[PDB]
Amino acid sequence: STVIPGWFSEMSPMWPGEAHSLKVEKVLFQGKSDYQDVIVFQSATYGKVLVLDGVIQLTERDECAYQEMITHLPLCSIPNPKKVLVIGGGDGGVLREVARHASIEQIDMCEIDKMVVDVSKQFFPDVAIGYEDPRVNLVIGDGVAFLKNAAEGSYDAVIVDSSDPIGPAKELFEKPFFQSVARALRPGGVVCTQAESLWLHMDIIEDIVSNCREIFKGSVNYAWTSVPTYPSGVIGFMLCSTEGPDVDFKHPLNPIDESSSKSNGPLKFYNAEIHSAAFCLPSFAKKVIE
Amino acid sequence: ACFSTVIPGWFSEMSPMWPGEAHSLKVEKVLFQGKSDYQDVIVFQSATYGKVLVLDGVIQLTERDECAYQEMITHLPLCSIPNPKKVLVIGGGDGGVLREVARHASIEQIDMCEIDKMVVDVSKQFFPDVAIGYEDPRVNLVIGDGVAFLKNAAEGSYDAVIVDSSDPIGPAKELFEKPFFQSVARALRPGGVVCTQAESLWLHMDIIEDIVSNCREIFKGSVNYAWTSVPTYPSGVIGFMLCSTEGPDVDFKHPLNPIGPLKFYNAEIHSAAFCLPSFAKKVIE
Amino acid sequence: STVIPGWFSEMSPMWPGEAHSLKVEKVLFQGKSDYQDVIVFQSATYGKVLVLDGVIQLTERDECAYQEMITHLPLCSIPNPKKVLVIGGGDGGVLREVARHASIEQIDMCEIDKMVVDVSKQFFPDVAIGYEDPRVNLVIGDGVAFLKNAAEGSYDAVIVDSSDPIGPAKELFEKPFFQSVARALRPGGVVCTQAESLWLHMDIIEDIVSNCREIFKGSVNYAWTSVPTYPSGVIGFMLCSTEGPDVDFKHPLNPIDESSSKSNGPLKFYNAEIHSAAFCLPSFAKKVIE
Amino acid sequence: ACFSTVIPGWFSEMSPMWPGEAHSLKVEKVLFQGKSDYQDVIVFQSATYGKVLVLDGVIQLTERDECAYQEMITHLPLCSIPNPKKVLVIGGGDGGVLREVARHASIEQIDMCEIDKMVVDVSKQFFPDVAIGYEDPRVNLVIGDGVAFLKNAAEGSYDAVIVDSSDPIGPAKELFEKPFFQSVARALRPGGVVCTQAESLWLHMDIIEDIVSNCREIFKGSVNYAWTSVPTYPSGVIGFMLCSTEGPDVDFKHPLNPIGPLKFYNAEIHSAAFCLPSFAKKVIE
Repeated sequence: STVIPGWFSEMSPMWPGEAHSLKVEKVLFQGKSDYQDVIVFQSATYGKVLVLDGVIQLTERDECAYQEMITHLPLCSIPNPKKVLVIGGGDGGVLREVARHASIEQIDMCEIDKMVVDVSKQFFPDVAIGYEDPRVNLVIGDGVAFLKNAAEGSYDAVIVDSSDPIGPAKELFEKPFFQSVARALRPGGVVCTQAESLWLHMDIIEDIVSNCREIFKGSVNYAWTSVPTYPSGVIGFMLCSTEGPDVDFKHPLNPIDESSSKSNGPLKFYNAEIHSAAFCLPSFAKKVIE
Repeated sequence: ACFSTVIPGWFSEMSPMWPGEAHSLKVEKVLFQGKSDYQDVIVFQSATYGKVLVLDGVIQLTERDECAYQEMITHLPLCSIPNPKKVLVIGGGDGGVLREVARHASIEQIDMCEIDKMVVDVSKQFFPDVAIGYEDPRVNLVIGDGVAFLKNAAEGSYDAVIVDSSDPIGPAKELFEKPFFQSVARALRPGGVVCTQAESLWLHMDIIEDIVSNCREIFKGSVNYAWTSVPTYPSGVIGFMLCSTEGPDVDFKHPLNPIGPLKFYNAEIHSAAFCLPSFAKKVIE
Repeated sequence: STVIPGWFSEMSPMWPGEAHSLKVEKVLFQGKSDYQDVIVFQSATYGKVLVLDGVIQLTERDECAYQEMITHLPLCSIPNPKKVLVIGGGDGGVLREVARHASIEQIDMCEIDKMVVDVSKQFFPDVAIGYEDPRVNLVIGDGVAFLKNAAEGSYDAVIVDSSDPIGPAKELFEKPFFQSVARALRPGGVVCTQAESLWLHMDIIEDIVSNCREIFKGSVNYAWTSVPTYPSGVIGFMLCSTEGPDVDFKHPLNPIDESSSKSNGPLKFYNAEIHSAAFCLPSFAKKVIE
Repeated sequence: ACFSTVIPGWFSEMSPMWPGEAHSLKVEKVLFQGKSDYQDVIVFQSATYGKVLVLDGVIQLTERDECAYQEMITHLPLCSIPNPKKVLVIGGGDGGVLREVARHASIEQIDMCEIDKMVVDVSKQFFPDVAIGYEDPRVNLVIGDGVAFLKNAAEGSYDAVIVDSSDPIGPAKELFEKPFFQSVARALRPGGVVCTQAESLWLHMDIIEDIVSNCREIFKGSVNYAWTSVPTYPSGVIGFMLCSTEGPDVDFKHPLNPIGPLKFYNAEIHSAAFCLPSFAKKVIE
């Protein structure tokens, strides 16, 4: 066969037999750091694209879906979060999403790979803005260690913007991590972590539900969302709360209506209907995840 | 063999309808590759998705996710109206819509209007799996111009019309314009409903706006828009327009006539489809 | 971090703290197979690059050096070779280099990755030709085992166009693999293997040399040659013969000249003098490697 | 500055003297930076390559591989002629070449002409295992202009001149032109030898062709060429022009006067450096 040139194709064994492609406009930077083969390129129709170890880490055109999601789903499910921990901010947009919340005192943007943080701040504009927030506390270092040596009940929310459980990052999906997460969460605190796709990782996702269930006394839930530039297009999330005040993940307490940010910036892919709808899972998975 | 693509031995769906991006599947074996008086037809064997159906290069369906679109396009509307009996389907498919429409044991006559006689063969022959949709009694198959049969047909004789059409890549743009949505308004009974495939919020919020607009002028009852996840469709989602004629008030947002078992559709899911995202919810005010 | 964008930088733990880079002109093919990461891009001043698992495999500008040296250092060293075997598709250029030898009756390459044989041959001209020669039999699929199914003493030479000893190819440097080459070769048969750089892997090179000093009982020799696009600027080779007629890798019995392949093009890098010069090692390595 | 970098926090060596490519080293810490009356003197600590000396954004030397260039450039000449007594070195900011020359007992005096005291200093404060070379009894260090030093030199008063320059791009371009060579010629005793840094075969087969042309015009004895492996120089290799004036024969391909021991250069390597690749052997037969 003959392959038409000019295209970038996302391929993984984690999603075999299929691939999402993007016409590359211009190469902006590729390098294998100590942790990952990083890449930043200008696509044809999706703008700038960040790729880590092969997997499209994010896209400008639809970053709002993941960012607003992984962030606001848990942040709007609890009253006035003040101290929030962010692990894996491979861009700073998730961080930007946080700044929308006025009650936020400080965020511990804990990222480990500096090639990324650097390459993100340069090429990505509205993305590099996050790190700039005053309340932000950036720290280049390991994440699992950061959470072990973490004070007890100091955080209001834990957001794991991790990648996939392929190599040493598999910890962030195992029980030793979830227990390390809960330790840092105060009673009633919440954690949100991406949990792969329903069309491709039932088994994996299922283990994650069992794990979170055997660690959180609160209400562990799985909500999914739409994001085109992701594998299959339906990446999910785990929402868990610790023993303490009840947390209704299905009905945000302080949902960002739109004006609840007004002069800050317009919400692109989030509102009160999406937050609840997000949870409605398909039958085939509904029975399993329960 | 494999000629057009951006990956060896793999099929890549690309078109000016979603340029700059493409979705690809590992071709196990190309089963059928022919041409009708309408378009190019291909049925390649998937290594991880099952049987595949491609029309003019656009993946129409695969075995792995034929449940989503199908349990979406037929039940969203068919679960709304109470006790539907007369249903009109316009489109090819692999018999899936039928597999699902026939689930509504309430219906009586199921007129299906597939114009491309070749899409029928391939579905019937190559997809014996859901091709049973045809082999059902309640079903009345018709090979001819969709816009035809409809236009030239009794009035108020239908409870629902499902436009399982293809994307507006040309001649089918007619199924997105006012004259068609009028032929549907007549053909439907009072309080009757329409459910048509309506682009992707991620890719055509503008075309989707022209559709919402057109429909909004023709239907004085209830007009709605719903989107569902379908991995094999560009952007990962596909939209639907839900409209009701003059008469009894319909609430598409909530299933009034609820129901192997279903795989994607379920009360909750049904209401989800009507929770468009912000940037999208804006325009489609 | 005001990095000039538009450059591909070759990186690997195999060479910490250093990197080759090329101002990319345009992307031609960038995806991933079952075995490795792949890239084919139009560089600004080196024509076309080909990368496997993030490691520059070849440049049309300087691919002559490697392909010409890896092929002729062994062949020219032996008279009238008839049946030779090559492992590691790469691109076919090496395959093309073997073709220059008129006495060859059959050539066989074993690229365990059809994507490479496909994408490469497809985007490269004077490279695909290798697969073109009538004497070739492209046996796609693991070659370490290929020799296992090979008849004893059925080859005059074995050329291991492998990659860095990091991927699964790390086995291609182990004693068991070499024992099969020895038994697959006729008595007096020669082997030539990509053997890293003296500037970066002296320790490793000693173990590789040790292993051939055991498996192969003929003459053992470490040759090296300038190769711009490989890390450190140079590359090594192991020339080994099995017990039988003696083989002097240092003084070629019949080096290529030009008229020997008039219609194949003149030789761009190889010549008798550069052949002998290849076996002259710098002092620091000389002492160690003896 | 941190402009010429294709990797944040790293030093990227880019220049029109070899466009389209670039050598980069991970920077552990910057040790010195200044703008002398001549050029930029960058000096940092490379994560795993030792202290690197950088001038006008071009790698001048790295502790890890100084031995190659230094050993070859110095012993190529000094080992082709018998009993060298007086030797001149131009632009040897580092001391490494000096150290190398001083290894030749027969030498009674080593002349040095560096046009920038700053470098000799930066080198003295940061490169011990080389700058040591400045402190030899026979070394006559001079700070001034080399083409002038040669122009003022007494006729036939040198056994060997070492021309350690940069690139024929700026003011140092005059060192690759006939005027300067003739000057170097007048200065050499009869049968004397000069060794000039003559770029990469992979990058300048044209610039290297003009040089071979001038030297072949000015010199009547011998005018050869040698290339050696130096990882940190563009293309991983760099060349040398070896010339000998009218007088005793001089065979550079075979060191007539063969030599802490040297870590690179040896007799075999010495002759090996004259075996050029075919594509190169053509342009400069």
